[PDB]
Amino acid sequence: ADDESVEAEIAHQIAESFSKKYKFPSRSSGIFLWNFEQLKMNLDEIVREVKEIPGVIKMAKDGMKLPLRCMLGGVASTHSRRFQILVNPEKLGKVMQEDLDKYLT
Repeated sequence: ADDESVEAEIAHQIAESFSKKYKFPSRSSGIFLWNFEQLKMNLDEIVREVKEIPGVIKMAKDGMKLPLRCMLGGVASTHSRRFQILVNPEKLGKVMQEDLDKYLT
């Protein structure tokens, strides 16, 4: 029950912000906007992917608000060549790590 309990909590939070534009560091400079919707991946695939991200399962377990921008950044940088070309991968690694450190303290 708990595993479906955790997945439902993840899926709920992503569904709720599915179109919310988050900021990511541009390959040029500055930022660009991106949302889960632009992945063109179904919600179940996304939820499965973000479980692989450190801390996401634990935070979901505690009913915490999840670091959706970081999670979007992880799935997108793996699966979307569009996002891969738009993004500065070095800076994205730092932003994701900064997001996780903040949410996990």
